[PDB]
Amino acid sequence: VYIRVAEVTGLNEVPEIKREIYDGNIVVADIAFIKHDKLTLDRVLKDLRQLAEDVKGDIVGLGEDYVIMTPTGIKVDRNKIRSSS
Amino acid sequence: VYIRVAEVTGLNEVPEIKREIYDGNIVVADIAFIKHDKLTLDRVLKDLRQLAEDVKGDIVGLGEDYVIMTPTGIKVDRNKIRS
Repeated sequence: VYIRVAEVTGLNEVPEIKREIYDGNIVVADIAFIKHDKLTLDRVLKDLRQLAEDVKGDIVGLGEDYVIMTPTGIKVDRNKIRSSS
Repeated sequence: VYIRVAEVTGLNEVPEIKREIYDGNIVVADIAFIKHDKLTLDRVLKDLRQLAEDVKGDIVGLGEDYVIMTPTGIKVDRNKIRS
């Protein structure tokens, strides 16, 4: 397993993200660039959500600008680590 | 293996980050809180870099606000997926 970072600027990064997930790797995708091209953003996120369903993987937003995508059998624990105090 | 996000406000989240890494889990740490308090940042980073070395995991910046930390056996491929 490795983690790879994607700089998502349009629909042309989706096929390589799919390939990494199918390879059992984790992708953290930067969507900052297309946050204001909502049509393009919606299509990408539709594709990446369908991918997660197709592989029984997970997909979780990370702040405003990133999405974390995991392959089969790797989940995101949604309870954050916070101050012990 | 799972991934867990950490909200790193100070020195008090480092013990739990270490526990997750030792356990074989991945941590994505949001360091935006302490990014501009460079002494605190260097203390936290020294601790997390030492942990990465110790377990032969990895640690790499994700843009400005985040650090991705990986356990033994898991690397971060620094070549990005780009157009």
